[PDB]
Amino acid sequence: MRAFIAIDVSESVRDALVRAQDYIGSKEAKIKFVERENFHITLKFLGEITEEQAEEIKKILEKIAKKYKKHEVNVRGIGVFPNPNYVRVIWAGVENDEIIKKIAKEIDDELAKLGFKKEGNFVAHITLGRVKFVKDKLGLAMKLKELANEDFGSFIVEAIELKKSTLTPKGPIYETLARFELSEHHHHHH
Repeated sequence: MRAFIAIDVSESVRDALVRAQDYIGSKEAKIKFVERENFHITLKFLGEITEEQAEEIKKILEKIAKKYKKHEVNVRGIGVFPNPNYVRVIWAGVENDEIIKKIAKEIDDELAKLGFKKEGNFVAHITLGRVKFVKDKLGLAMKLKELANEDFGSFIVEAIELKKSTLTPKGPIYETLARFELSEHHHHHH
């Protein structure tokens, strides 16, 4: 029941991150990238939850997402950890996401009562993949510098999407729990 609310990343972005990955590849370095429809920006991590609480979180969102507006941010820049010289976890960085920052904290601050952890400092990042083993060093940096400014795109956070994650012996499972779509359903016919 690894619930977690994220922000839909229109193709503009989704495809963006992919463009960078394709250029990277796991030729020399071993990096297990994440699914395309899994690059959703984690707004607020909840983790384990009860079928009874699952409803609580929703209520809060219905209010918070109602007290906030839809700002226009941009996704650019990528950071590594623990440090460049030694990259172990690849993650992207979002531009001025103040609005998304004050919100992430507000959503948690409340969850603290329902029995959740409080995240003092919020950081909007998106893990692309973890590094297992690599032989070519230069490549790592040579790229980090290229994809360091490579613009991915921008968008506006209007509606919110709540997905769930559950790891199993057969593989990682992903199921939706809550979806707040501002615009009426059947917006565009695919």
